[PDB]
Amino acid sequence: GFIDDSTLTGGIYYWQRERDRKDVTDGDKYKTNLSHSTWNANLDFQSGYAADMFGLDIAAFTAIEMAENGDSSHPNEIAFSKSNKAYDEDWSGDKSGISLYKAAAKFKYGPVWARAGYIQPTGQTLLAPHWSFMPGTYQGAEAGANFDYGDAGALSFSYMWTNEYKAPWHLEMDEFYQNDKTTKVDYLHSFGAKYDFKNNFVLEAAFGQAEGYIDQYFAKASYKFDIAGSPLTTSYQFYGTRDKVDDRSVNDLYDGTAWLQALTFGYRAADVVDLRLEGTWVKADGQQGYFLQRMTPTYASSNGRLDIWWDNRSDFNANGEKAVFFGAMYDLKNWNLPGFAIGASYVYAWDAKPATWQSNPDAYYDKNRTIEESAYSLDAVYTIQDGRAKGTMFKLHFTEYDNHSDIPSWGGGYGNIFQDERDVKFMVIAPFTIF
Ligand SMILES: CCCCCCCCOCCOCCOCCOCCO
Ligand SMILES: [Mg+2]
Ligand SMILES: [Mg+2]
Ligand SMILES: [Mg+2]
Repeated sequence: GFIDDSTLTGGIYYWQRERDRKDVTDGDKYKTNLSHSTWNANLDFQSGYAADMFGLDIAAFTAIEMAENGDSSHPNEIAFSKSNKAYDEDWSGDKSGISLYKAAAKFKYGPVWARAGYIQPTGQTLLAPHWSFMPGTYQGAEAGANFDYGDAGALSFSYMWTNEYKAPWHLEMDEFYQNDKTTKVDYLHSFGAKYDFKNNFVLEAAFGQAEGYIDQYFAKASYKFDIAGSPLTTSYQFYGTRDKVDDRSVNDLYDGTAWLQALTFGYRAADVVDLRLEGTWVKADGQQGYFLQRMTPTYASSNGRLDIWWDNRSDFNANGEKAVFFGAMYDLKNWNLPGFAIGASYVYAWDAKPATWQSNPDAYYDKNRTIEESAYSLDAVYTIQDGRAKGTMFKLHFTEYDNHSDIPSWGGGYGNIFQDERDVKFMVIAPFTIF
């Protein structure tokens, strides 16, 4: 029951990074952009259900700075921002702290479930937290249902409503606003569904809104089949967004519907190497000039579901842009190094356009330009196989990112693109169980 089925788990985390970026307004100096060493640690209590109907979850984490270079930018998203509320953010520093990231009543009744309080989305909608080591947190509620039809498939759906949020690098919640940071968005809500036909074919879709401002869409089809005894997995994904401000004010983001479509393939070869081939295509006409999967435009103010992630620094999400990604991860078990893996990946993207109009354009703004970007990354991972520290993981990731233009960072009507970088991340993740 509620006591007997309780669990208490957590982890200790270590992160060290060095990233530099080209300033094409001072020669082309690769200047320090991030340089810090930071710890996290968390405790997560999840109760059982009294009478199979009522429970409680409570979880908290701390972040402790260890080193930071004076030229490191802020916030680094592993420590806490010195600005506790997202809409106060002024980019001037980072700090240590303790955050309550889960605190919720949970309910079950037949096929129905619900959660309320300080929560993460967990069902079928398109709301989502940001993830660092730990997730961001919404103030609100979600309810959903699950119906199993045996071999004929299974249906799930849910609805969530929220009026405040905090990213994992913010110690306090803030409300929602339009692009101007002052016109109120009273709530975000979303409804979605999933149908699993139990033949490896699965459909998902969802709709969301930011009150008075943005309508958001999500749809995904996936399928897998065996090729030579091993599954090839495929998916088609659609993300869309439309706004309700088209007067050419600061709050006017998109002309028409903006969207991102994607195709993915995955396959494990010779039972030893995981291969990925993926591509994306974006349309984002209007003042902003890039696609967002979240329903509020300001950095850190909320997040939305996005199943595409290439860990190659850029978002590759500019108006018109096409991108293709290839990744390989090689399991070294047959060299008798079980738990050891090495990888490499590459991206090439073309046809990236800027915003279609600008109110105070800069020297470099050219409505009809197109640009390109590319990147490649290397990866090394080791997970402890047995003993006291079984499952503790060490990871090293290197990216080299190349902007194929001379436009300075964030300039030219390309408001989400920055300049060439080199990035190195080292992390350690050490989970534990108390009971
Ligand atoms: C201009 C709309 C484009 C939508 C693209 C297709 C996305 C497929 O999934 C969307 C599922 O959403 C269902 C719509 O929900 C109701 C919308 O109407 C509500 C008020 O306008
Ligand atoms: Mg295989
Ligand atoms: Mg081999
Ligand atoms: Mg370059």
